[PDB]
Amino acid sequence: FPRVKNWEVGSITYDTLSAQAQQDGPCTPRRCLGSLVFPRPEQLLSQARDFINQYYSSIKRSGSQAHEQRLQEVEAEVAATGTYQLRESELVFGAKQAWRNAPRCVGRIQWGKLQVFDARDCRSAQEMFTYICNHIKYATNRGNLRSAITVFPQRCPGRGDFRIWNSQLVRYAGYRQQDGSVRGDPANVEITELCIQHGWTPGNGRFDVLPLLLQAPDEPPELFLLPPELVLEVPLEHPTLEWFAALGLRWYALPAVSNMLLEIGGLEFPAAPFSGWYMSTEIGTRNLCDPHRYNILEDVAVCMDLDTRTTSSLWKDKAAVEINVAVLHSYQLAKVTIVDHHAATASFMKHLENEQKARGGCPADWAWIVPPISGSLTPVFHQEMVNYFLSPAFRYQPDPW
Amino acid sequence: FPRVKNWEVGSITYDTLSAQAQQDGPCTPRRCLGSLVFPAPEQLLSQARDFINQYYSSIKRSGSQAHEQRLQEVEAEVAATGTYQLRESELVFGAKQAWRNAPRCVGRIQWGKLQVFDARDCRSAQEMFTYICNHIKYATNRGNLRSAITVFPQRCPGRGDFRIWNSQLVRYAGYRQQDGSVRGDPANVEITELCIQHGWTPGNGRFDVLPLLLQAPDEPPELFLLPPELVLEVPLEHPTLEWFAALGLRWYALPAVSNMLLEIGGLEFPAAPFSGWYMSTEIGTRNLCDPHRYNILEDVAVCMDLDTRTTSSLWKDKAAVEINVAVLHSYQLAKVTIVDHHAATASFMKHLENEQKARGGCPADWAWIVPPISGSLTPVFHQEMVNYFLSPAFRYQPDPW
Ligand code: HEM
Ligand code: HEM
Ligand SMILES: Cc1cc(N)nc2cc(-c3ccc4c(c3)[C@@H](N)CCCC4)ccc12
Ligand SMILES: Cc1cc(N)nc2cc(-c3ccc4c(c3)[C@@H](N)CCCC4)ccc12
Ligand SMILES: Cc1cc(N)nc2cc(-c3ccc4c(c3)[C@@H](N)CCCC4)ccc12
Ligand SMILES: Cc1cc(N)nc2cc(-c3ccc4c(c3)[C@@H](N)CCCC4)ccc12
Ligand SMILES: [Ca+2]
Ligand SMILES: [Cl-]
Ligand SMILES: [Cl-]
Ligand SMILES: [Gd]
Ligand SMILES: [Zn+2]
Ligand SMILES: [Zn+2]
Ligand SMILES: [Zn+2]
Repeated sequence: FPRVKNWEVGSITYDTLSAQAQQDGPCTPRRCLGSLVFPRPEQLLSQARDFINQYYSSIKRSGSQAHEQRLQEVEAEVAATGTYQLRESELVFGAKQAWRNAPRCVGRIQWGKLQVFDARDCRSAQEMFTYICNHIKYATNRGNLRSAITVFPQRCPGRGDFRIWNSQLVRYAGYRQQDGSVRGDPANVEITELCIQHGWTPGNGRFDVLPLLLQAPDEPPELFLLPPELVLEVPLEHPTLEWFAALGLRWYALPAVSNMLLEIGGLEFPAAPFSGWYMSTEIGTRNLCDPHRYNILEDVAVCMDLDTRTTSSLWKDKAAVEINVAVLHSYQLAKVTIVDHHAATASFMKHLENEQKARGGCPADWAWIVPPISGSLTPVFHQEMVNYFLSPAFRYQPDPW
Repeated sequence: FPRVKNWEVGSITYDTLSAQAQQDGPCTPRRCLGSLVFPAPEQLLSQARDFINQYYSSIKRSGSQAHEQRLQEVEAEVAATGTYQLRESELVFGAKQAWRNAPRCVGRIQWGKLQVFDARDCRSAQEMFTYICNHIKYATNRGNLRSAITVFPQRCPGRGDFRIWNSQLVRYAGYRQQDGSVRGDPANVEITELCIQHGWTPGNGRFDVLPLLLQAPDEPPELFLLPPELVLEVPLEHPTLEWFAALGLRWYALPAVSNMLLEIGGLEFPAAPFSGWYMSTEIGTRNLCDPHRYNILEDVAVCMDLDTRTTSSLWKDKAAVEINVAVLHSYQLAKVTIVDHHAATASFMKHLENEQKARGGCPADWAWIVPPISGSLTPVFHQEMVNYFLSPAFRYQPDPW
C-alpha cells in the first residue's frame, strides 16, 4: 500500500485503491514513462461481472436478490449473442465512474453531477447530428455550463463503427499558406484538410469554426455545418489593456471531446462525446501561448512594451499572466462558466480527501493535475500522487483512417 | 526501447540507454509513483567491474592491457581487504558521471566542467572544516561562481563515516517563535535545534547563517562557525518596486548540497558536498513563496495593491512573477551568477540533444526538470522524458541523528 505524503502540510495517507488496478500502465521498476502522453472472446464475461459487482456495491445492495439476478441475465445475454446491453442506470453509473477514474482530470470534484444522454438507438449520421446538437445546446445553456456526455451505440462485429472525426465538437480551422505556416489553429490543420476534402469551402479567418465530420457505420463520413447561434464564443478583452480586444482574439465556450472511447463493463463506445467547462489556463496558456498553437505570446509582449530582448526580464511570464487575466475577465463578462487554476486545484485537493474516505485513494497523474502556469503556487504541486488504471474508463483510440 | 517525443517540435528519439539501468525504482506496470520525492563481496565486485569498464570507455582504452590490469588489481584488493581505492582520474571521472546521471538536475549541460577536490586524506573534523572553507571560497569566486565537489574519505570497514549534518553548507536558522510560528527558514528548524543543543549561541533574525556540524568517524559532531566574509549574500531589491528593498529580504550566493551520498563503483562517500549556481525560481518561487518556507507571497501581493480576495485576479501569479524579477535583478546587480528558468531549460534541451548522440538517451525526471512557474512556457514541458537510475550517482541517505 503506497505511502503518499503532502509536503505542504505533513499529512500522510495510504492508497489502498491502487490494489484494484486492472489494465497495466507503461512504467517498470527499470524506467518511468509517466511523462508520455500516449502510454505506448469470452473475456467479456470477466469485465461484465466486475462492473456489475461495482454497481450493486455502490447502492448498498451487495449480494442481494436483484444482484444475483442481474448477474444471470448478462451471463445469458452473452451466452446467446456474444455481448450484452447495459440497464439505463448502469450506463449512467459507468459514465460517472469513468469520469471519476480519469487520472488527468482536475475537475473531478464534479464527478457526481453528470448528465448522461442515451443515444444507443442511433442509426444514421443525420441522427447523430441532432443528438450532438441537443448535447451542445444543453451543455452550453446560454453560458451556464453543465457537464454532459452522449453515448452512441456500442461496438459489435460485422458492423462498422460510430465515430466522430473531429477531436472536439468545436474546433478552429488550420489553413496552410504559400509558405507552410498556418492561419488559424495549427493543431487542427489535418482535420481542416479533410473538411475541405469532403466539401467544405474554407474561410479566410483565424477563428473559423470547423464543420463536424460524422460517420455512421460502414457508410463514409458526412459533413455537417454547425449552426452559428449554437456555438457560443467569447471575444477576448483585457480589463485594463484597452488594445487587447483589437488583437481580435476569441475562444469558444464548450470543451467537448469527441474522439475518446468510453469503456464500460467490457463494452466499448467509440462515440461518446463528453463536455464540461474550461479551466482558464487551458485557453490562455495552452491554446493561445503554446509555440505550436496560436503562439501569441510575443505579440502580446510587444504591445505591453516588455523587454523581449532578454529572457531575464521574464517577459514571457508577464505576457502569459495577462493573457490569462483577459480570458478570466472575458468569460466572466460574457457570463460563461470558467474556473481559474487556483480554484480548480483547490477543489481537487477537496476531491482527494473525499475519495480517500470513500474508496481509499484516487488515481491522479501529477504531470497533468498541476497547472501549466504557477504550478508550485497551487496546493496540488506539493501533493504526491499515485497513477493507475481503474475501470470503467475513457481510453484513446486510433484515428478512423 | 521507449519512444520519446517532443510535442513542441515533433522530434522522436528512442532512449536505448534506459536498458542499462543499474538499479530499480518505485514504479510498476500497476502503478506509477514518479511523483514521490523519496522513492557483500561479489556485488561490490560487479559494480566496480562496470565502473572500471565505464572509465576505460571514456578514455578510449576499453579492453586494453591497462584495462584488464585494472580489473585484476581491483578484484585482488577486494580479496585482500574487502574494498578498494580509486585512482585520482577515476574519482574525477566518477564525480562528473554522478552529476551527468542525476535525473532531477536541469543544469547538467555543465556536467563536464566540474572541479573535483580530493579530500580523501582528511583526518579530523577540524581538517574537514578547512577543506570546506576552501571549497566555499573557490566556488564563490567573489560572485563569478564555479561548479565544485569536495570528496571526503569513503565508507570502509571498521570505522564510522565522515558526515556533514547540515543539508547545505549555507542555511539560515529557523527558530520556533514563542506563539508557534517560525522566525527564519522553517525547513531548518531541526538542524537549528541540534546546533543549539551542541553549544551554538543562537541569533534571532530571519537570515542567520547556521554553523556547520561536522562529524569525524566515531566522534560526536563538532560545531564550526563560517567566517562571515566567506558567505557571500545578496540583498533583494526590485528594479521598479522600491518598497521591496524595505522587506529586508536576502539570499546567499552559493547552493552547496552537503547531505547526499556519492556512489562510484560500489564505493560510497557519505560526505561529498557539491555546489553550482542558483536558478532564480529556486529562490523566488520555492524558497521565498512556498507556504512552508518564508511564505512572502501574500505580503508581497498586498503591497502591490493587488486584489487578494478573489483568486481569479491571479494575484498569486502576479506577485510571484515580480518576486522572481527582483531575484534576477538583485543577483545581476551584485554580480553574482544566476540563471533564469528560460535560459536553464533551453540549455537543458541542448544537453538532451548532446546526450542522445553520446549515450543514446538521458535520464530525466520531468516533474523536477519543469520549473515551478511558467512550466509550459519553457521547452522542457512538451518534451517527454524517461526516468531511471544510472551509476555513478548521488543518492539520499538517512540523517545521522
Ligand atoms: C466540469 C469541469 C471540468 C474541468 C474543469 C476539467 C478539466 C480538465 C483538465 C484541465 C484536463 C487536462 C488537460 C491538459 O492538462 O492538457 C482534463 C482532462 C480530462 N478530462 Fe476533465 N474537466 C472537466 C470535466 C470533465 C468531464 C465531464 C469529463 C468526462 C465525462 C472529463 C474527462 C476528462 C478526461 C478523460 C481527461 C483526460 C484526457 C486524457 O487523458 O487525454 N472531464 N480535464
Ligand atoms: C551549475 C548550475 C546548476 C544548476 C543551475 C542546477 C540546478 C538544479 C535544480 C533547479 C535542481 C532541482 C531543485 C528543484 O527542482 O527544486 C537540481 C537538482 C540536483 N542537482 Fe543540479 N544544478 C547545478 C549544478 C549541479 C552540480 C555541480 C551538481 C553535482 C555535482 C548537481 C547535482 C544535482 C542533484 C544530485 C540534484 C538532485 C537533488 C535531489 O535529488 O534532491 N547540480 N539542480
Ligand atoms: C472534459 C474536459 C474539460 C476540460 N476543461 N479540458 C479537457 C481537456 C482534455 C484533453 C484531453 C487530451 C488531450 C488534450 C486535452 C490536449 N488539449 C492536450 C494534450 C493532448 C491530449 C479532455 C477533456 C477536457
Ligand atoms: C509532458 C506533458 C504534460 C502535460 N500536462 N501535457 C502535455 C501535452 C502535450 C501535448 C501538447 C499539445 C498537443 C498534444 C500534446 C497532442 N497530443 C495533440 C495535438 C498537438 C497538441 C505533450 C506533453 C505534455
Ligand atoms: C547543486 C544544486 C544547484 C542548484 N541550483 N539547486 C540544487 C538543488 C538541489 C536540491 C537537493 C535536494 C532537495 C531539494 C533541492 C529540494 N528541492 C527538495 C527535494 C529533495 C531535497 C540540489 C542541488 C542543487
Ligand atoms: C511532487 C513534487 C515535484 C517536484 N518537482 N518537487 C516537489 C517538491 C516537494 C517538496 C516540497 C517542500 C519540501 C520538500 C519537498 C522536502 N524535500 C524538504 C525541503 C523543504 C520542504 C514535494 C513534491 C514535489
Ligand atoms: Ca521596448
Ligand atoms: Cl481546448
Ligand atoms: Cl536552496
Ligand atoms: Gd516605482
Ligand atoms: Zn501545451
Ligand atoms: Zn512511473
Ligand atoms: Zn516548493
